[PDB]
Amino acid sequence: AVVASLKPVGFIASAIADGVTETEVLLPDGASEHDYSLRPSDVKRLQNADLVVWVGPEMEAFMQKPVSKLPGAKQVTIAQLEDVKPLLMKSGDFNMHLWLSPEIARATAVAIHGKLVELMPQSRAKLDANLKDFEAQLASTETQVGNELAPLKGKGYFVFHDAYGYFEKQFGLTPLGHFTVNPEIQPGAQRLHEIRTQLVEQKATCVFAEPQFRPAVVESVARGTSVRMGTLDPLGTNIKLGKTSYSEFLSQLANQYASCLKGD
Ligand SMILES: [Zn+2]
Ligand SMILES: [Zn+2]
Repeated sequence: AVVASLKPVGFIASAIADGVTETEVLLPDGASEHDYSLRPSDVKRLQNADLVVWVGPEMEAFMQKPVSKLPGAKQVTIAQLEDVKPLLMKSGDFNMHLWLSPEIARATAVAIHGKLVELMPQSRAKLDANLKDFEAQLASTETQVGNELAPLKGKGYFVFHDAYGYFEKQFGLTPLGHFTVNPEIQPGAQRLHEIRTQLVEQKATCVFAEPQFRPAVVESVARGTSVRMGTLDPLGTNIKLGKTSYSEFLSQLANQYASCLKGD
C-alpha cells in the first residue's frame, strides 16, 4: 500500500494509486496533525509500505524517525520537493499545511507517480492515466472553487488555527486572522478580547471552528455580536479515500467557507 500521514495527503495519493495499490492513512479521523503519537500498529504499516507520503519534519514530527529509516525511493517528503520549495509561504518558519495548495498537490502527484512507476513498472500505463485524470479533475475543481469563492473575497473572518493560508491565497480569501497557531495551546482571554474587538471594529462576517477541537472559545468570541459561526475541516474527515477525493475535499472546504460567509 501507499501509506500517507494525513487524510488529505491520502486523497492525493489515492488519485494516483487508484487501480494500482491501496492507500492507507496514519492519522485517524478526529485526530490533529499537531498532537499525535504513532501507535505500535502505525509503525508496522510504515515499515511495510510500498511508499510513504508525508509533508515533512516541520509538520508530522511524530513520523520523522521511522520515515528516516526507509529508502529515499520509498518516500515522498512533500516539503522537501524541489518543485515545492519555491512555493513555500512564510504567511521559524514556513507554513507547512501544504495539502491545501493545488500547485503543491500537483507537485505531490507528480512525485508519487514518479516513485510508483519505478517501484511498480507493471502499472505504468494506469499510473500515467491516473496522473492525467488527476490534473483534469483538479483544474476543473480550481475553476469551480474560484467561482464559488469570488463573491466572498474581501470579507473578514477568523479561523481556529493557522491551517488555510495556501488555499486562501490561491482563491483570494481575506482572513483577519486565527485564534491559535497551535490549536492545543488554548488562547487566553487577552487575546480572545483582541479577536472580538477586531470582529466588531473591522466588521467581520464569520468565525470558524474545527471538528478536531471543542468550539467553546469560538462560540464565546461570537457571543453578543452579529458574527456568524461556521466550521472548517482542514483534514477532510467525512470524505472517503478514492480517485476523486482530493477534488471533493477542496470543494467541501470551499462550501464550508461559503456556507458561513454567504449573505452579505
Ligand atoms: Zn494544523
Ligand atoms: Zn499568527
